[PDB]
Amino acid sequence: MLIRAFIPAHITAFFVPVFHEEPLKAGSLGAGVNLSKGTNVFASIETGTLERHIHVAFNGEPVKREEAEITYYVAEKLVPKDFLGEVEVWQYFDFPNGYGFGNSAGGALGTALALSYAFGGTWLRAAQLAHEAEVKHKGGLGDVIGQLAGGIEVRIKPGGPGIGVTDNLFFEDYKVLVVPLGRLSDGDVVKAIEVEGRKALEELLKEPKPERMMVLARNFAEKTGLLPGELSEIARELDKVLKNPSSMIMLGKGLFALVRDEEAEKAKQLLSDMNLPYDIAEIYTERPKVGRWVG
Amino acid sequence: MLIRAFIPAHITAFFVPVFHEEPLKAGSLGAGVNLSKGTNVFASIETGTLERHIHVAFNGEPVKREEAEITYYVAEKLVPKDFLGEVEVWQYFDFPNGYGFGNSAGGALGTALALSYAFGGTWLRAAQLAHEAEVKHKGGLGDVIGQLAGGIEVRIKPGGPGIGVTDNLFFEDYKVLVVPLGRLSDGDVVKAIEVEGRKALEELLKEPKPERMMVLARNFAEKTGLLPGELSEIARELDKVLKNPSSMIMLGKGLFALVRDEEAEKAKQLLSDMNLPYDIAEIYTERPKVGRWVG
Ligand SMILES: [Ca+2]
Ligand SMILES: [Ca+2]
Ligand SMILES: [Ca+2]
Ligand SMILES: [Ca+2]
Ligand SMILES: [Ca+2]
Ligand code: NA
Ligand code: NA
Ligand code: NA
Ligand code: NA
Repeated sequence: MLIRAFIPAHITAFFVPVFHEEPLKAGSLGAGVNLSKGTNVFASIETGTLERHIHVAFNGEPVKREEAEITYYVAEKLVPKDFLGEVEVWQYFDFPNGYGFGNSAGGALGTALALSYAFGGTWLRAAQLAHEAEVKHKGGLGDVIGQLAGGIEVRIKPGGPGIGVTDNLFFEDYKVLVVPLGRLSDGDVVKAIEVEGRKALEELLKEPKPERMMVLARNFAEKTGLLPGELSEIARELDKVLKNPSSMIMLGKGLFALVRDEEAEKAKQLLSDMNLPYDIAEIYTERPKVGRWVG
Repeated sequence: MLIRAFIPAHITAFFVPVFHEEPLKAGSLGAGVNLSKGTNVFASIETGTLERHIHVAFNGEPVKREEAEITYYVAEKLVPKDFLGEVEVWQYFDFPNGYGFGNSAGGALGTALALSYAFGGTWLRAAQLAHEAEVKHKGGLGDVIGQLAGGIEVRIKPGGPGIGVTDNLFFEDYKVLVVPLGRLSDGDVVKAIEVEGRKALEELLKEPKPERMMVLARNFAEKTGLLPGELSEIARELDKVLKNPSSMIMLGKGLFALVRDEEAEKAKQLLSDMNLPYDIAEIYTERPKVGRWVG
C-alpha cells in the first residue's frame, strides 16, 4: 500500500537545448552523470471515502500544488478521475532545489513510477509523462532521460523517452565530488551554447571517455561565459589536486569532478580548508527503482 | 499613435477538434460563419519613461493579466523587451464572453495585428502568434483561422495560419440570426464528435452549400447530444418559420440560422414573443482590419 521509488540526482556536464513544442520531441543533447544520491519518492494510497484527494510533501513538509505543480501534473494523470480515496506523495531530496541536481525530474519520475505501479501503467508510459511534465513546466530537458540511462549518459539524439537516444560511457574507479553553492537566477550565450555544445558532443563521440568529457566540459562552461569567475577560481584550486578538471554543474552554482578514492581525500582537505561545502556521491550506474516499500 | 483592428465574431456550425502539441499543427476541421459584428481592438502606444508597461481593458474596464492572459501573451511577445513606455489595449466586444462567439480569438488576433503594425511584423507572423496563444491557453482551435478566412469558412485541413487549409462557400441574400442564451460549463461525445463531425465535413465537400451546412449542422448538434433539449425546443419553433434549420452555436448556449430579409422579421416576432434575446448580424465576407485609427 506504500510504494517507494528512487531517482538518481542528475548533473549535466554540458548541453545543447533543443526546444520543441512537442514534449516528446523536446530534449537536449549533452552529457551528464547520475549520483548514488538522489530523490526517494514514497506513494501512500488508501481506498475509501466519497472524495478523491492528492497530497504532496517535500522533505516531510506538505507543499501547495503551486510549488508541486510538476508532481501534481503527473499525479493528476496517473490517479483515476473516478478514484475515491487519498493519495500521498512524499518526496525526499539529497540536494537543495535549483542547484542543478535535477530534483524536479526526480520528483516527476519517482511519482510517475510509483503511481503507475499502483494504478497500472508501464515504464515508458510513466517515463514519458514525467518527461512531458518537466518540459511543460520548464522543469528540464535532459534530466528525466538522463536518469533513465543511468551512469555517465550522453544524449546524442534530442527527444523524450521512447523517442530520444542516449548512450553510456565506460569508466573505472571513479567517484563524484560536488561543491554545491547556490542557484543561478543573454542572447549572447544562446548561440554560445548551440555552438560550443554541439562541438563538445561531436568531440566526445570521437573520444568516448570520461576524462575527455571533463575536459570538453571545463571548456564549454568558460567558452560560453556560463562559468562564473567566483567558480572558476574555486576550480583552478581544485584542478591542482585532480587528474581531471572540475567543471561547472550546468545550471547550478557549483562544481563537480570525477575523482579516484585518493584525489578525493586530498580535495576534501583543500575544500574544507577554503570553508567550502562539498559532497561525495558514487556514480549510480543502475536504473531508477520502483517497488513495494519493504525496507 | 492609436491603432484599431476589427475581428469578426466567429460562430462554428459543427467541428472536429484536432489537438496537437504543436500549436501551428493544432486546429480543427469544420464550418463556421463570420459576423459583421465582432471585436474592435484599439492599441494606444506612447514612448517615454524608464519603464515598460502593458495595460489591457475589456469594454472600457481595466483587466488583470489573469483574465487577459491570452491578450498579454500576445502583447508580451509583440512589445519589445527593451521598449520604454506604455502600451494600452482596449478591446470592445459585441457579444458576451463564453457564448460561443470567439471573443478571445478576436482579442488575440486584434491585439496581434494592431501591435505588429506598431512594432513591426507581418500578417502571417501576427496571425500565427494569435493562433498559438489561443491553443496554448485553451482559447480555441478554429476561431482565429476561421476569422482570417472570413465569410462562410470551412476548415478542411487542421492547422494554424500558414499551415492549415480553409475554404469558403458562396452564398446569396443571407444574413445571420442569433439567439444567445449563455455559456456551457463526457468521453461519450468525444467519439461522437470525431465521427459526426468528419462525416458532416465530407458531406459538405460533396455539396458545397450553406443550406447543406445548416442541415449537416442541425444533425451534428443532436447526433452528438451536444444540443440541449431546452435549445432544441427553441429550434423546433424557429424552424417553422425558416427555410433553413437553426442550429446550436457550437460551444455556446444559443442558436443561429442564415435567414433572408423576410424570414428574419418573421422570426423576430416569434422570438420576441417567446421572451427571447436575439441579434441580427450580416455575414462579414471581408478580412480582419488593421490600420491607424482615423475614424
Ligand atoms: Ca506544446
Ligand atoms: Ca535521502
Ligand atoms: Ca571507492
Ligand atoms: Ca462594438
Ligand atoms: Ca439585407
Ligand atoms: Na536529483
Ligand atoms: Na555508463
Ligand atoms: Na467575436
Ligand atoms: Na464565403
